[PDB]
Amino acid sequence: QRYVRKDGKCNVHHGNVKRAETLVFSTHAVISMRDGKLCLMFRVGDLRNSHIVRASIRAKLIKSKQTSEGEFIPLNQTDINVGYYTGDDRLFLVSPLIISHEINQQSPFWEISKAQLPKEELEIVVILEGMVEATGMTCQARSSYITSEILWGYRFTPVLTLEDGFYEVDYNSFHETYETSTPSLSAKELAELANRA
Amino acid sequence: QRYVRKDGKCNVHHGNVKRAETLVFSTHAVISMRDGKLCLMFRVGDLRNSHIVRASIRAKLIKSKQTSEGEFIPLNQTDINVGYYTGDDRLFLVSPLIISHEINQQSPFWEISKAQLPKEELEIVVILEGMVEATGMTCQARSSYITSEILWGYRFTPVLTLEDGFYEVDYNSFHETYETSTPSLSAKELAELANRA
Amino acid sequence: QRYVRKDGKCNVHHGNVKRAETLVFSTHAVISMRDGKLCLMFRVGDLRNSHIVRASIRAKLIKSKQTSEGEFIPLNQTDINVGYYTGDDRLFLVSPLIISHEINQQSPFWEISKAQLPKEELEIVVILEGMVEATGMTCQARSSYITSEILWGYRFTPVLTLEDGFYEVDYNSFHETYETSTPSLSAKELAELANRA
Amino acid sequence: QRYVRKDGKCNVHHGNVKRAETLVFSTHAVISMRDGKLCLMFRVGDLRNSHIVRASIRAKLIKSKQTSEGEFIPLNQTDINVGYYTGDDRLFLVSPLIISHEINQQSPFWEISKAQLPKEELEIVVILEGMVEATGMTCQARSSYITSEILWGYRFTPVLTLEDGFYEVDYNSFHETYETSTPSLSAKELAELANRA
Ligand SMILES: [Mg+2]
Repeated sequence: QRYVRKDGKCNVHHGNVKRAETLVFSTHAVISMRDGKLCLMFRVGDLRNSHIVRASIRAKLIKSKQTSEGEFIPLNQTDINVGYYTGDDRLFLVSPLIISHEINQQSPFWEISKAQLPKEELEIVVILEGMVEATGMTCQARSSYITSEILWGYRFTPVLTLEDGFYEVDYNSFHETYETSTPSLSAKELAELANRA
Repeated sequence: QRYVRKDGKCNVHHGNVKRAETLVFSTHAVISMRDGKLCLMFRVGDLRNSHIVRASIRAKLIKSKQTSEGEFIPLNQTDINVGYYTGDDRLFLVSPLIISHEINQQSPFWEISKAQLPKEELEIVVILEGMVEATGMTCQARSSYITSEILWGYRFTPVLTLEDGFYEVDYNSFHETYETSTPSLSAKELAELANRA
Repeated sequence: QRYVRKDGKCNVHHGNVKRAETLVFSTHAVISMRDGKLCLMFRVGDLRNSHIVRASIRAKLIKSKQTSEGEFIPLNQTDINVGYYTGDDRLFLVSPLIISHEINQQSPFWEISKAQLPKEELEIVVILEGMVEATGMTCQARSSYITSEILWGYRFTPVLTLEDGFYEVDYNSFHETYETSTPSLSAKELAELANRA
Repeated sequence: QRYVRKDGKCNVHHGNVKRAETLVFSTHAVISMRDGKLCLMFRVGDLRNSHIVRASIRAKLIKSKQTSEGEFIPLNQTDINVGYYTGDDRLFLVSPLIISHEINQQSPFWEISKAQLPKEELEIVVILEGMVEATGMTCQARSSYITSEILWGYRFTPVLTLEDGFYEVDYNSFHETYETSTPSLSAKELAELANRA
């Protein structure tokens, strides 16, 4: 049962679809484990009634900082890895996608535990760029996740199923998350413990 | 006998050319050895009566997976390497090109043998992006290869020859493949065996 | 107090705003320490009355050189790293940003000390590229810093504060710098000394 | 004496300027030493009466090959490194630039000596892409160097001088080359010999 037909069209139905511009980014982001790595995740959706093409996702952490020399930098900006090194930030965006940032040694979240998170003053800006297919007109969409909108120990509720030849997207579940057993340690300490043996 | 003239034009004739939109991607993909590496290959063609410019190729594996923590991800998407790291995904596309994905340790096909392949539930989406030369208008074309459309132990029939000052493309051979002696081991086991001595 | 609203708009006020085209690049660049690394920095601003989108920054060192084989290359051009490897050269440009080039072993400034700098015959060209949001029309802006416009031992005066729900930009401070305690050694010798113990 | 003014304009005069479209690529390419590395070089020029913006250069080697398994690939295409890894392929193109490909272990020219070169059946396609500044209209220009158009032991004659506040480009020298003392060994053997001691 193919997703993409030989003629370039998709066997996808967008069901239970709400203002279009509220189905671009999930209201919340989540942190939980995937294949042994702690990941920060958010969901992104296509434009309704118009497919987005040449799509790419980027993310910036905005967070005040002070250098060791004492320079205060208000709302310092730094790039959050969501696939730039591998080309995974170039999206094939038909049905909604969970974008995943692996919290590793290069992530600004490396040292942040479940207990520490709500004490942080931070904001993740997410930026989706691309082009309207039918128009060749460029577009950008943006949103953000402040500290309280990042849910530790949660995954996204899946939205995609296969029904009678159509891959069905239930947009009623676009924004929904559920709790799952998750460590409360920071990624750094989780790794250190795995490395012991 | 040059392919590209000093004036920027090409000495190429597009022969035996069929609906234009059926000569963008080969109907099938193939797996066989090239210079000691197992490769997954598909063929791509230019637009007829209009040269494509700023051309680039990308490929995504669509395949359901479950994380070790038990999260089911329907039709999980991951990028397949077709030249991003070297710039080889930026095409000079006049006569048809065989795009090659080397099956190495980072390839999602690394552990898949000839016997295992038909048991896999997967789909490779291929995406060609660029711009119509005469119009400066952007374009995208897409297709896909499901499991049964990937032929293990085959190469593409060449289409290009030199005839009286013209490089001749025989589009009668665009889609044709032929069988060739190929190992049935997975790339992983082929490598392990080469590494022994 | 969020910078970016869920609706994609920003809580930023551009205050005390002067010809728009004089608030694109700081008149001067500076060199000083950040978290133990010597950095060359310059400030960039958005377009007034029109937000710039898909923004990116690049920088070129223009400087005559002679190869060891004796070839003189007038105004040889080489790229200066301002984020290409990490994606940090892709800007989210609303309030003004300090662009930072870390002076490391790959920087053309690696061996240049405070005393040597004014003896150098060089020019840093800075190039901001992007697209006007409301128009989808592309744009480029350029400027440069000759030797005397690079200030060793200085930082930029911050411009951003939080006032009554708005992040306030004081463009009166866009161009201003202040002196700060800074080593006069070249980055190379600073590193060598840190490496001793 | 600055090249780029604070207002973004350049202090460059394009002198002794011929059909515009013949001053895009040098008729020939050259091979000679630069700072101990053997380099393949060609010259590129801006469009006359219209500055090119967002400019980038790429290069492809076209050369038939046979795999060790016996597959013949007519006019196989592979990317030639002219700055992709560092961003040096993104040009600031006002006065003509010498594009340099370092012949290292990853270059398809690594094993080719002065005596071997004329025996090779090959063609380097060069592709300049960008946008007309005044129009925001995209453009591409292409040319190529066959075997006999690659001159071993030559450099380009410089074109740029400083005269009364203007950097002067002498387009009479755009295409001219001169002979210089150069090793005749392949880059590979040159390196091996340097490595001995
Ligand atoms: Mg890149």
